[PDB]
Amino acid sequence: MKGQETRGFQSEVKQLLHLMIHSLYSNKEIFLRELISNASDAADKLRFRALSNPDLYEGDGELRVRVSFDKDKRTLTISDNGVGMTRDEVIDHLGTIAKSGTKSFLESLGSDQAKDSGQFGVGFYSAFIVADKVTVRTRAAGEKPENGVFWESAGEGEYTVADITKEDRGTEITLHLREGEDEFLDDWRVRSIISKYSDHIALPVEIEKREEKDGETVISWEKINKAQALWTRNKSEITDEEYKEFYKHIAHDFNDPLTWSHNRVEGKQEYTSLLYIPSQAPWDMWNRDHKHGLKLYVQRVFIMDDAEQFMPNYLRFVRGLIDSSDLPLNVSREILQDSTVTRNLRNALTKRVLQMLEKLAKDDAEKYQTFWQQFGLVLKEGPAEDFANQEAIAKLLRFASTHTDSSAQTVSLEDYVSRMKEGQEKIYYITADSYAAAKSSPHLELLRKKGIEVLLLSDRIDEWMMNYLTEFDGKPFQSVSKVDESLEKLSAKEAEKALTPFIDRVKALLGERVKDVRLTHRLTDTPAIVSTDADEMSTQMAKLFAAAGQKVPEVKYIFELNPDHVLVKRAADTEDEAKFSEWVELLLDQALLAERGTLEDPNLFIRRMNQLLVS
Amino acid sequence: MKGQETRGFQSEVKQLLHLMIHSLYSNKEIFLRELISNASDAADKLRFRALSNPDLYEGDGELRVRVSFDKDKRTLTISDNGVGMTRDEVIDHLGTIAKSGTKSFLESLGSDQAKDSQLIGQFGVGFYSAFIVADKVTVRTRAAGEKPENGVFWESAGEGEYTVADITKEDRGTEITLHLREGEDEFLDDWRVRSIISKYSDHIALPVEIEKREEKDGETVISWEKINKAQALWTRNKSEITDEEYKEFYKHIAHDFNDPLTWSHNRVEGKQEYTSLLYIPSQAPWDMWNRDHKHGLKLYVQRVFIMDDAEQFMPNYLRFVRGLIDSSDLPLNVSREILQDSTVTRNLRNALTKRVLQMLEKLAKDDAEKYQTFWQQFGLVLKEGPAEDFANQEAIAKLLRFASTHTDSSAQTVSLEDYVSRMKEGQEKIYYITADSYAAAKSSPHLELLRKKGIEVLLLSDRIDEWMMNYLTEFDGKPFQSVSKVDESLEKLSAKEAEKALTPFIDRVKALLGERVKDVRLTHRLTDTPAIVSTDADEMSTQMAKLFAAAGQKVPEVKYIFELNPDHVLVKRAADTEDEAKFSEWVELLLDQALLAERGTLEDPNLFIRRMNQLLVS
Ligand SMILES: Nc1ncnc2c1ncn2[C@@H]1O[C@@H](COP(=O)(O)OP(=O)(O)O)[C@@H](O)[C@H]1O
Ligand SMILES: Nc1ncnc2c1ncn2[C@@H]1O[C@@H](COP(=O)(O)OP(=O)(O)O)[C@@H](O)[C@H]1O
Repeated sequence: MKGQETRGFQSEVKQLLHLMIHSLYSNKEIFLRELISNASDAADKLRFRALSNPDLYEGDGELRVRVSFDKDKRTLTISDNGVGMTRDEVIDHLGTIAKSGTKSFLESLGSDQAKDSGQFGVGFYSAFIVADKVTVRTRAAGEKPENGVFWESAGEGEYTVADITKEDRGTEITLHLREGEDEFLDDWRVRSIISKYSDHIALPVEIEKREEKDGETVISWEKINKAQALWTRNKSEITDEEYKEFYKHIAHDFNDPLTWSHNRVEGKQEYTSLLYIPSQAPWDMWNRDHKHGLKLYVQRVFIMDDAEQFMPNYLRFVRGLIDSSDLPLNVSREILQDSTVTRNLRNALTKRVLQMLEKLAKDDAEKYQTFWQQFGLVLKEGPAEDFANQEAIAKLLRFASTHTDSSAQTVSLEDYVSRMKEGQEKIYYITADSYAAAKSSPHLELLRKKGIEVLLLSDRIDEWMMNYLTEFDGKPFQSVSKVDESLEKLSAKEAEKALTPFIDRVKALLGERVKDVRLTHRLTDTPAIVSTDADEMSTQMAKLFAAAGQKVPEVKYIFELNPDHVLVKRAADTEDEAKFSEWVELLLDQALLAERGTLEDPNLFIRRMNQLLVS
Repeated sequence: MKGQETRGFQSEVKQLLHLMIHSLYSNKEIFLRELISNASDAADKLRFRALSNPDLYEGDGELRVRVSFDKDKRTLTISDNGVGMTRDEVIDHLGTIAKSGTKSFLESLGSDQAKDSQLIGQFGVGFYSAFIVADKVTVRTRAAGEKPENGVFWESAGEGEYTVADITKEDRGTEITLHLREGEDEFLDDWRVRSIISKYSDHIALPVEIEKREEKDGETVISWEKINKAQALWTRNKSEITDEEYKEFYKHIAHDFNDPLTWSHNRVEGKQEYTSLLYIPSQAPWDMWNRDHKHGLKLYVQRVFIMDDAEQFMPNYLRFVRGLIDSSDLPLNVSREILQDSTVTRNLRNALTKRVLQMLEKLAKDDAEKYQTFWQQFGLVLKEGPAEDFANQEAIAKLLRFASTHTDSSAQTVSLEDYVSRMKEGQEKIYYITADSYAAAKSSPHLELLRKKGIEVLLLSDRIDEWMMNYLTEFDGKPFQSVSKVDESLEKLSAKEAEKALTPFIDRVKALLGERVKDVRLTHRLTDTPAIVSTDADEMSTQMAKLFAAAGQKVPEVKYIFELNPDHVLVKRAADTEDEAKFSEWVELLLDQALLAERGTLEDPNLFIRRMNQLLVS
């Protein structure tokens, strides 16, 4: 009680209050609606101020208003851990009364309504309709605990204000009840009153429950809005069917979910989250910015159907709903996109989703396959679009490769390294327009012969993904379509040779069309085969430019020939200039079609071969 | 004045009105705001009722409220072609007074406010405001739909008694004639009235027109002048705007910075009523090919903004069209939902689609240079049209453009007209090839004969073409046929000297292959291609199969018809060889050879090659 002060006005102010407050005499019970409300606005206000300077919570997350009693000293004590008032605030609000109150009262005065008639609303001072001493202790978030404020009043023209201390933020309204009004010590009656409000109110209202049992008299706090909330009953009450049914409902889909993660986070930010992974990518999947899924609730209340915001694009299949508290109701997409809390909440959830997937892949690779069937093409965005997890994503990735004679893709990157052979340092992949070309490329035949596992990438986004996905578990990625100096020496030497003459003859004949001509011990039954390395525009990269419809960039190709194949030698020998020309030409076109895939003239190659057969 | 009747309900009602109406005495001018408003709600109400039963307009589109005078009989006549009242309506509204008026007046009564001073300028009376400056209000009105004889008359002195009578007026709406009071000559000044009304007109919903006369050209004219002018670059008619002005505009309302290739800006009076301005961009933006999101059309209502961007007034195959349409008589407050419930949408859409297509046709008459740039940018979209909007499949197909034999540039510039134009005598059909790429098209086996005789063939290389054709059936009397399907029309179409017949050969291939090819034949598709494979017979065509492939379903079985060229080396040379293994190798090489040239993306270039390998090795 330091710095005490009585501010203590007069005359028929003393009277005026014994007027208005008494006007409410018909529906006294109002004073609850009014006080409970104030406690709401308190919290939500604090919530909002905590979108920013995070430490405004001082740790304690749960915001609640608690109604307690004393059938002894006959007190009814409403208290909230809201934002609370400072000293000035106190004296300027509690100090005065209710601007809207007096106002609508005054302009009401003297009208038939006014004179001959419960129609009204005073404010905070409503309390004095059932109290004869209102005693406020409070301290406002942020302020050192010593900056508390005391406010007693008789509900006349004079109140007392004093600096106190309380090591626990919020507002403690202690009503000293009047003779007669014992009706408001019935924790029931209070309950039943407040219940009508609590479906507009913004806050947990907890009521003191003194129930005696075991001989020992316990006091619980009973939240009077239990909340019909299938994402509230913890993971040990719910049926797998219950979950399934739920997702069904809030998805307008009717297949079962493949899996779900439903958790509850206390602490920094505070929220109950439930997420599903569907089994059937809907229609909209690959259209529009419209991403749906996440329903955002605030305080077990509905805000918006659907924010794409708490989900990164490469998981825009995730359905479900997150239910925040400590996110201020009234929030909307804009407001979120201005706060940081969004950034954080997003990231956390992304973790939760990825985990949920990892586990699905441990526990039911049957179902999980069905997942990757449905969504893999989306998850393959991930690596380009959230480096912070490029690991825990890549694991989730799945591929088709050499050691699997099936279009379907089921190869884990783990499953790759696992059955890697001793000494093998790199992870090899081919990138073609189609599974076909992949499985059956010239670049394949050696590795496929030695048995080495090659990866079969047939989706256009792959030619994208790789550029970012660099290296898994210590083993970097390399591509068969790019002849390296590592495989350049993999066993083959007993009796060498040299077939220079016509290779310089091919070099001369072609000119700049191919950047180089060589032999290569890529001893596939394939005669000729064309590559490009040297940090130049790779072949599918070109096709990618084609596919986004820009000028297909020039390819610097490296013609390679197979010294151990019929047609290689047989053309190599012929000494007719016209015939030979026809032959090396047939060989190149042959290799081209096998690389550039969609050969921009299958006829032309054919026609050259036609003549080579005709004449 | 048929069926006349004087009703009145009395007492200190006669007095009560000389109370409230007189409460407004401070700001008499109010009676304008009030009447003008009523005329607004009138129109907009009618507008809304005309989202449905279309004929509610009786033709006449422009909705306006007109203030006229008479410095003679001292009348001020406000009139609207709004929705108007029926008889019951009259007696139930005009008949009584003002519910909100009396109400807020009553609960006001006896309070300090009420008592003192000119606070009496608080208790807002309604229609009856008129009697604050009138001493005789005379209403003639008839409500949309009702036969013109169901008009209603309503005179009143502004006491407790009004007269109502059935009259007739062959012109919908509400005619409020105020008989002005001694003193209040202030409201015959067409100016003062104007200047008053101007403050309102920025919330009002309607054209307010004032009677503006001048003895000019010797003669005294009466022009109706509108109060607001509207800063509206789509209002000044086509004879008051700069090509730069237009260009700048599109730029702005597109967030694009290239110039438009063309525009159509017109004004429709009549059934539905609206000023439309549309542009054809020069650069298809990013979003072009993937969004449940069209943009472009900005919908204004009464020179007011409604929504940025509707996709209901444009069909998909023109979703590049940018611009804005400005309806009147589309009821403001309308939104996508409401439109998609009305029919007016259906109609408005269709009309615009016409206007767009026309705008294009003309572009193709008057600057084929630019138009090419158009088709470069948007053709792939316009090629949806034929499958989408049968009602114009003509005026679309003309706009279509292709590459064909009688050019050898990848670029496509051939009008269908340009095709038939240089068709040869007797040639009845229009031929096309459908390949994965310009290459294959230009250089297909099916080509070489037609290309030799000189006959123009169409080179379709985009995947949607294999779609479009199925619907685009026949242009200007000449049906479409495809080279990839050997018909019995070209089957008989030059220099045939020595003739005979092979049979051991053809039947030996038939036996060797079995069911793999449905038939084996010769064909005078004579040219430097040996073997070539087709199918006809109303069976699954080749690209149709590829289309199933491309939507990723089980690639349906193709019933192929092997054909051979009796006049080519390799044809004969394999034909003669009598070794069973060698010959097998040869007919096999011939088939694989033809396959790759049809099925294009040959699902094993190696396999064909390997067969040829052996045919060269051993
Ligand atoms: N539990 C509370 N926590 C923080 N401020 C409160 C609390 N209860 C009342 N207040 C403050 O007092 C109110 C304003 O005072 P006033 O305008 O005089 O009307 P009244 O005091 O009746 O609500 C609220 O606006 C709020 O700022
Ligand atoms: N020009 C008008 N056209 C159609 N109805 C009108 C017109 N002017 C007044 N009304 C009708 O009369 C009004 C209702 O009457 P009422 O409730 O007694 O108040 P007031 O007559 O003063 O507007 C409007 O709601 C409207 O329906």
